[PDB]
Amino acid sequence: AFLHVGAQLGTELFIVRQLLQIVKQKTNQNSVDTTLKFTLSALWNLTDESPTTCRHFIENQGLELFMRVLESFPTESSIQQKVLGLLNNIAEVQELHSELMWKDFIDHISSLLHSVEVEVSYFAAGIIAHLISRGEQAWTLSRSQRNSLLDDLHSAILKWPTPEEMVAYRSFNPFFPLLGCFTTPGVQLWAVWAMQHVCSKNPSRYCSMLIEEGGLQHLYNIKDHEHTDPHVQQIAVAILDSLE
Amino acid sequence: AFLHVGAQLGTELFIVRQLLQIVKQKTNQNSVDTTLKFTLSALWNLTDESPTTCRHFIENQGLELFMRVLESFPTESSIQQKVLGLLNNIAEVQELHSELMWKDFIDHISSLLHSVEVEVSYFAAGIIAHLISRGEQAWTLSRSQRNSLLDDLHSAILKWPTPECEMVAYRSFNPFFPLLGCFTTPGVQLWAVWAMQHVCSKNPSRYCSMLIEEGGLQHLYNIKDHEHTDPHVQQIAVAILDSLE
Repeated sequence: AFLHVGAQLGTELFIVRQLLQIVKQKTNQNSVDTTLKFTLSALWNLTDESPTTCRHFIENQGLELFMRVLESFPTESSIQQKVLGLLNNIAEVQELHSELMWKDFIDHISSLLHSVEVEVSYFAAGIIAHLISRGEQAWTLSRSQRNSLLDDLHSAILKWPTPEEMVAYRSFNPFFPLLGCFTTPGVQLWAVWAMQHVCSKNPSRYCSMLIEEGGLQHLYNIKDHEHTDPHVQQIAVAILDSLE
Repeated sequence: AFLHVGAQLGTELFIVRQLLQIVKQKTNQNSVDTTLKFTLSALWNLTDESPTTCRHFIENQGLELFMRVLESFPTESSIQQKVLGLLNNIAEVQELHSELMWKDFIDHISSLLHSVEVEVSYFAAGIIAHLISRGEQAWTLSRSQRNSLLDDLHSAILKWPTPECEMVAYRSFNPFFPLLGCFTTPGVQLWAVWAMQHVCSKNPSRYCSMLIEEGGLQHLYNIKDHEHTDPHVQQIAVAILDSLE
């Protein structure tokens, strides 16, 4: 039995709010312990593929909280990894785009994009890639930082070493729009790089998911677009032969 | 995205643990408040249709804490309802039957069967019915208490008024089906039929098609024609029936 019809959504939003309260406590106590880490995990997991949870996170000031956990633990890469990963889930949500065009937010993650901890930088790139993908007038912040950041995104991915599981997906669908941003080649480079990674270390799961969800057509579409960035085109042909 | 493949149940259980911590901090503060009531609803729904969460609850000192919650809030009817509804979910899981063979627990439940609030005693009766439905042999506690509790379960169901709103939700009637066959234990069949009639009449659009799809018509018809059956269980059975037939 349960409380009433529909009570499940109410208690998921309640759980989100209590987890955020724990995060706030821990940050206040400067206490990097196992339950803070598990709270960041649980939050990150609940935002997975749930626009509703991501909306709630925002509405309970979670973005300001996570800016503060980033400022209070600048040496804890596992922590920033969970923080930015959840924020990557949020940047995946189109109606939430305006919420992230905060100056201190974008500044902090443009800082973290240049970490050499790929575990950390991958999700900062995710955030920036999704954001820039929304187009020009959608960008309500400094036009010059948009133009800077897309180049830096491209450059920082190129420096990535091949990691030793950074991330897991149930679907590639949030990637496919990125794959078509020829105007902005770092967005694609992040997408194809992410795909190459997850396909390369758990192919049984991920190559299948990719094919079933119609990825081949998109990759291959980059292929015959004769005027694409050569870094992107190279990664995409690697991914294609992986299947083909 | 998420952390690694198949990493969701570690977080579910971490959540049950943290909700229990909230319960014990609110209890020590003697602080009936909206956070505590939300926390008890969250625990209730999480145990819904999942013997793993029930097990993790009992594993993390869940039911001693719920005992103390009952004891610290003797008049709070909504608290008691949420406590007892979780405990009813736990009473449905057969592997976990042994861990509810506890005098203090059974005493708490038998008392709350006589609440003047049917929202409370309904779940007390659910716990009692699932518990005594499992045969005399699985009752590691007293048999005198068992007999007296069947007599009281039956008598109390008949004192119940029609509730105002729907008191509870169910995704499935399957837990009830085994109780309807317990012809030897009329109170258990009585609770099961009363609960079906209640949800069916409060919310027929939801529960009538559900009850017909999961094969309830047959358990009900079996009650209808079985030669020796309790009158009241039979009355409620054919009422449920002719509200379709």
